[PDB]
Amino acid sequence: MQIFVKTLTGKTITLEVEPSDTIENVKAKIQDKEGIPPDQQRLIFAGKQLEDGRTLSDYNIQKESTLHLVLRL
Amino acid sequence: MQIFVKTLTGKTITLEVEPSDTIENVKAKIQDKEGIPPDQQRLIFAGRQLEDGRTLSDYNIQKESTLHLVLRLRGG
Amino acid sequence: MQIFVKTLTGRTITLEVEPSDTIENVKAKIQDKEGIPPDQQRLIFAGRQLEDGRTLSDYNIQRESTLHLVLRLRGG
Repeated sequence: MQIFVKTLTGKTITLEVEPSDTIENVKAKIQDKEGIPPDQQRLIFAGKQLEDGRTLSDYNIQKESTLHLVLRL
Repeated sequence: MQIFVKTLTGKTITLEVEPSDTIENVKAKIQDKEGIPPDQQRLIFAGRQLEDGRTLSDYNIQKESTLHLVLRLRGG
Repeated sequence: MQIFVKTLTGRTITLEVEPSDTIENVKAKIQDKEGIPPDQQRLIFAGRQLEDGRTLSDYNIQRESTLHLVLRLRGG
């Protein structure tokens, strides 16, 4: 499924992640496309933070759903 | 070293700790003075959140420094 | 007044500025000593970004305040 991730700076990026894929894998993909280490990423969907050991299905993320990516120290 | 913490109510509380004090350690002092639970205390310094396990030295906090105390709003 | 500028690792530099000093001017001081382009300088404080055309008085910054200097990369 094609997803759209947006950062606080407004930068948008299109990624291809499977519906049954874990957040851990998503972070790795972001590190590939953007170059931002997974341990520096923080995904927030609908105001709810996304944990690593969970699937996109656990957050009911539909197609074309805006995912927010902020900083994580 | 005296620091100034701005509460959510807009109250500037003055605390006395050491540079080697842990972030979460000072939180207890906020509860002893104001009564805000450390678990509800979200401290952010210059746009960057302070890790409870870190110290004031880690963020170069000195006397007269002001701390932004925000609400601990998590993913709901 | 002297202000503290924190990087990321821990290195904190101190620069003296005026109360009505513009952010773009402060960036120029950092570009001189540290040698970092102001266009790539992302100054964050209180959880918000400081605009170049704004003054220190605009954000209500006091003396002896530590700000965080982040890198402003322009990719996608």
